[PDB]
Amino acid sequence: IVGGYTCGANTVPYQVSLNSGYHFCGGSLINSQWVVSAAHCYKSGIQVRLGEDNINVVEGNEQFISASKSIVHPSYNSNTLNNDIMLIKLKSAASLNSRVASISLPTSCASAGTQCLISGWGNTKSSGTSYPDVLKCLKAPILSDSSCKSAYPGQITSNMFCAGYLEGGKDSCQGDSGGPVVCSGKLQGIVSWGSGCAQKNKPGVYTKVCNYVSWIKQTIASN
Ligand SMILES: *C(=O)c1ccc(NC(=N)N)cc1
Ligand SMILES: [Ca+2]
Repeated sequence: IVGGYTCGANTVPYQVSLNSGYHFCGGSLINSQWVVSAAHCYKSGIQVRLGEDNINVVEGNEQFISASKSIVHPSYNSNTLNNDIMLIKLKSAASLNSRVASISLPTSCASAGTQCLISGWGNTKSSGTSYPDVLKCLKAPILSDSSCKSAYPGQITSNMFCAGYLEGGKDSCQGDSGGPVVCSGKLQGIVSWGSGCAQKNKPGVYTKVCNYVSWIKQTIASN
């Protein structure tokens, strides 16, 4: 997160850390056994870490559950990042509590101007490298499709939306990818890509979650 604030331990209970010997992407707990993340976070050997604040210290409240399968969306395209969505099945169910909870899927897409919360343990530096220990947060509005497109001509599909600030100085960045964009309580976006981090006129681009509700439900119901 570039330009965000420390969230406060356990205040974003659906936030997960994808780990393979170090934190590499986030995700969101959408139920006791399934996490949604980005298809580009895919790798084998993933341990899902729930209930984390400081990712370098065991402080209590943590649940380390391995991934039992990851399902990249079948039309995910790595050159464009269209369909940049993946579902992870946990090997056992998580203990949901006040520090580990799931986030609702949307029933409709969010409109421009909606304010959302992006969270992640990604880089905090726009020009440079600085990973945080604790979770960072950033409030950011969904931008109009007009503006999203005029910033990334020819690269925005109908499965993406831009959110953030055109001025620069506030955006998601490397290591935030996979994590959530929550709006009025629902999961509307997945941290997917952008040009640089926090650069003016180059907002963050997000997987459009509402277009995937039926796929998720169907996929989960048969796995
Ligand atoms: C994911 O790690 C990721 C997503 C988005 C960006 N760029 C911007 N938000 N500008 C970087 C890395
Ligand atoms: Ca920890």
